[PDB]
Amino acid sequence: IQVIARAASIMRALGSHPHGLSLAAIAQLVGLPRSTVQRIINALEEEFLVEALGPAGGFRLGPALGQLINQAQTDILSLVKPYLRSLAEELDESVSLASLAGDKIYVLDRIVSERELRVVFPIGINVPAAATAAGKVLLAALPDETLQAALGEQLPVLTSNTLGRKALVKQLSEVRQSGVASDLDEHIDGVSSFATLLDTYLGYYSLAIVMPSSRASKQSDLIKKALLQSKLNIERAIGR
Amino acid sequence: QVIARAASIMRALGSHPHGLSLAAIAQLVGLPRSTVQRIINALEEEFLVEALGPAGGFRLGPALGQLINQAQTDILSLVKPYLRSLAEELDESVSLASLAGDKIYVLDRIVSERELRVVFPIGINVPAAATAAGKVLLAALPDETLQAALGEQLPVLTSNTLGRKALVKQLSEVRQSGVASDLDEHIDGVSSFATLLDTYLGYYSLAIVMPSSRASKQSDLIKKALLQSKLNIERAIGR
Amino acid sequence: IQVIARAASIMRALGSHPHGLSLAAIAQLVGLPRSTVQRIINALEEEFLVEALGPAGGFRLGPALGQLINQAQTDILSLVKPYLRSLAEELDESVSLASLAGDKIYVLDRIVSERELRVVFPIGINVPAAATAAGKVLLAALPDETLQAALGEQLPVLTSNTLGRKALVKQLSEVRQSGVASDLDEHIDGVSSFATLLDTYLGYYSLAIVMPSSRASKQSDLIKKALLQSKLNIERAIGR
Amino acid sequence: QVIARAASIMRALGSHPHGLSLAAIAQLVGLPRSTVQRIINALEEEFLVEALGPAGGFRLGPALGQLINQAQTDILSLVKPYLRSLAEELDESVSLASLAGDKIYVLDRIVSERELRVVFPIGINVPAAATAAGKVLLAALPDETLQAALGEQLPVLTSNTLGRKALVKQLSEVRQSGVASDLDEHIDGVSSFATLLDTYLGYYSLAIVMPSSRASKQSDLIKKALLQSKLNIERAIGR
DNA sequence: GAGTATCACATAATGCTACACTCTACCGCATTACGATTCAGC
DNA sequence: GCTGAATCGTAATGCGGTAGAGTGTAGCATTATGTGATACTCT
Ligand SMILES: [Os+3]
Ligand SMILES: [Os+3]
Repeated sequence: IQVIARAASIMRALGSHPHGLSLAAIAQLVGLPRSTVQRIINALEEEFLVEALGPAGGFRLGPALGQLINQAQTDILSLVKPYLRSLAEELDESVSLASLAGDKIYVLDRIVSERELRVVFPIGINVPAAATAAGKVLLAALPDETLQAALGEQLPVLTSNTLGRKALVKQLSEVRQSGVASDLDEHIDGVSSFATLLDTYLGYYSLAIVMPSSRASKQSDLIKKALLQSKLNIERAIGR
Repeated sequence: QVIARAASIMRALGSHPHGLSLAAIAQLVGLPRSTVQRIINALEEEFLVEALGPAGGFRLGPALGQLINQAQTDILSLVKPYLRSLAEELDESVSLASLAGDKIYVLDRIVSERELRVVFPIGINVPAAATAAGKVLLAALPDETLQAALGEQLPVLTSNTLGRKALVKQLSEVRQSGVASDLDEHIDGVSSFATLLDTYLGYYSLAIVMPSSRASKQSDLIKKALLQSKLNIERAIGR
Repeated sequence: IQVIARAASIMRALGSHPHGLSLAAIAQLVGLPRSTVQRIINALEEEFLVEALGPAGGFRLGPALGQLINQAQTDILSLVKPYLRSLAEELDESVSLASLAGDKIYVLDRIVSERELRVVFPIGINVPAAATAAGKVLLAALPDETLQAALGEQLPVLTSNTLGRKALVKQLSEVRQSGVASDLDEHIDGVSSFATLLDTYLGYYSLAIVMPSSRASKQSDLIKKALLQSKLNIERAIGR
Repeated sequence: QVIARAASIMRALGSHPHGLSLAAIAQLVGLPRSTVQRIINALEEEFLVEALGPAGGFRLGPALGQLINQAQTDILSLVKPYLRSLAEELDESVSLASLAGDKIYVLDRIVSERELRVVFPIGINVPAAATAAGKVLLAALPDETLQAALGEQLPVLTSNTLGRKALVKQLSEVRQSGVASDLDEHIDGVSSFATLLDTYLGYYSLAIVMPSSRASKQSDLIKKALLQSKLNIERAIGR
């Protein structure tokens, strides 16, 4: 139950240097004496959780891993839902997770709060990226290269607060300094949303709080710090 | 040496993807509930397993998946783009799969955004003797090894599944044409086509999996698409 | 624990004759002697679960009921989800509940099966009624009057199997004889769906199985009988 | 006389909409767990309560709601259409509410299909001293009873909520104009407007509840709509 | 530098056995609610 | 007639103790379990 923390640390090491590692290098990446690494590695190899890289110095990750993946340990739906319910429970504001498809984010899933003053929206609906905060965050994450493939010629305006390409980018340069994006009625009148980026081993996703700008004025600091905490949790559990 | 235990536990969980309880797990492996308990926690500490809600539940953890994008952050880190383009073109569900025993180890997939889609999880294991990717992966194998990989009555996952001789037959055809087909042999209603990827990194199979309603309609343009993709790829990693 | 079944039966009686009932009439609607009804009614009145209709003969339902409704015993979402999970668990085919809005049904909620060959669709999306089975069922439920307000002039075709107004109605006259509607690719190629009507105290809703026509050919009888059973269950628990 | 128990249980559940356990319930009422148990089942038999999933849970049952569409299948069975039309016209969330004590008993509602909507469950109880429907319902009340309905420091659910004199003031205005308004007095951000429904079936209030972003924009056209609806209705049930 | 075998020590894994917690079940005892009556006002 | 209300001797019925089939968790001896300096092997 405590030699395991060790073997795990080793797993991680081998995932950090997939090309192959000798037990020396392992002994360095973790403050565990050579011999210990020896024995542990042996056990792991025995259970096929690790492979020998030939007579040459090395031990890569084993097939057992793949042998084990089951009924989708890879579906950010069943993988993130827990944390969504968590956040939405903590704030009582509807939340959402969505991917990025060029210029439109895909509402992968959401949770609606049962407040008297609520904000409801579909799931599976393709919506404009530059328009929402989730979008914005998903957008900063992109390269200057693929950026323009999204911001194409002219942005389809949706209100009187929606932004143009000469102000959008302005914002964007900041969501790489703080990491949290914000849309104030820049999609729907009276509706604000606060998002942040989820850098998973599966990819990049958008996690946002969707709310009535009314309450949005009052609660800000707390909500941002929240989304950020949720970010660090999920990131620790499933990031890369 | 306790590791052995932890792992027997792992496997146990894996074999029942829907989830087990300390009780059930401890009955499946010959261990005491308290021991199981300590081990499960010892693993949940590392996201090697997951608690399954307030009611009784335990399943495998995320770390398990995380350590596979890392496992080979090579072939994935370069084939990913090609899979993207090819996934946008045909707009179907693309699958990069390697071979492990009589079943194919799916390294990566991209699901079509279409209404009627077809999914098969990352890693998901399906007998290579019934999926295109599988046939392809078998083709590129020593006439000596490929017989050993079939030392038992082949899987018969469906009705149109193949026999022994029947299989040995196509096994060459696919070597020649370079591609392989699957019509209602893995799952009644599904068809999948695949082409090899002779690379320096090994023998991988690039396949496309789709329903049958859209299969008969256009089988060729698919095969060609796949072949061009294969070419472009092997102009960067071939050997 | 068994005088309660009785008091309940009485509640029901009073809900069947909201204008007011004397204990005689109650004694008839349920095979329980006059005196018993006397006492029980008394207790109920005492807890405000029933009202006296004045010196004149009568006892209506009490305010306590309203005093009790809580956090929405009225939201077919949290009210039907159990039965959805039930059905989808039983068949492994994606299922759905949707309301009727004129000529478009509103996908209120669904459950997706994790089968290799799956059928996925949004939630909140407005889709054509005459096109889907859920629709069809929701449509039979309407009056010849409001019917035309839905079937307006010409139906927006979606494939080569979609029906026209001179064949639709043909079908419709039958979904009032069996109660279960069927759409075979009449919306999306390769996709069939089997629906039935849910006549709740909240209204009419559509409960359907959405599946790949492939499997749909094989499994039919069993699925229909299933949907029908689910129908009777939900109906017993929440119908009117 | 066991009924008393069952009902104390009911109330208990009601007071905690999120759900209780036999344990918790039995602690809230002075009853033994086993007794609670038997009673809970005795009610679940009648959908008067609901099991709340495999983990520990019990909440109120559907029958409770069912017995309200029946409770008064009159005013609902005739006002429903009007509420439909009026709900489609303004495209907002309409509310038919009656009065019970210092709070309004919502008989029916129809939620706007708009993105930013406002819901308040059927029956939901909110102090009439802060919602339009409430003000309206108070207006049509004996100058003798309406004082008794306010025998304590009025609810102060928000910031812009009203005082005693302050309230007694509007209480007449609404009698006159026939309508009543609510600006951030029930819930910061919400506004609601209401008109009475002097009927032979009693005094009901027809209201419309919406955010403030859309309130200031168009307050009048609303009031007028409501008034015409009221008229049409009371041309079929008025007195 | 790879990876491997050895062995004396006490650390660091074990699995008892008890807990807090769901909802459920049994099952004798006297407390409860039952229902043919009689009474009271319309 | 009907409303609904009040007695009152009977045993039936609703009680509530105390035990069970499940979750996951906590403490804590005892002794097996794994540990790591130092010395061995073969590019
Ligand atoms: Os498996
Ligand atoms: Os309440």
